[PDB]
Amino acid sequence: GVYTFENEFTSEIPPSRLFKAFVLDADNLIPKIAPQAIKQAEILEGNGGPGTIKKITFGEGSQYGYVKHRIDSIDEASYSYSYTLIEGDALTDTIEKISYETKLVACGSGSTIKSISHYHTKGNIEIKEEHVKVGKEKAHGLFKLIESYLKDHPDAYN
Repeated sequence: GVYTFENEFTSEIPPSRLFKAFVLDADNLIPKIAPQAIKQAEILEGNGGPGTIKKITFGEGSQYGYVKHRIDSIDEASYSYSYTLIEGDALTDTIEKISYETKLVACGSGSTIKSISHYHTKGNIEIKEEHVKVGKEKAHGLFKLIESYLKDHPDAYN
């Protein structure tokens, strides 16, 4: 009952930088470089692995106030990250849940990151493109900030 789409992007940054930069410090990396994209975010429980719950806070005087992001599992061995949006303007009012999984792999130019998008709709309801486009475009925008950061600051969490 979900639309899964596989996407990927190449980078000149080893999988090890992006890796720590998108799961360990991402919540210290995203706001640093991406003040325009995301306002801020901090973990409530865990460090960014399975059993971890993340809470993101958007602009005060904005449409979005608060949202709960739940993490599913990280395999540092593979540098994989899977999480799921439980509630918030993330699921509007007609959505059940939205899951996103991304794995970083080293490529001949650096590392090609594969980002999976899954929009789990309910009943006959359906997730629009413009909906996942704005949410994903932002999410991608953050990884965009961080990407630049490691190539300029690969010293993250190391």
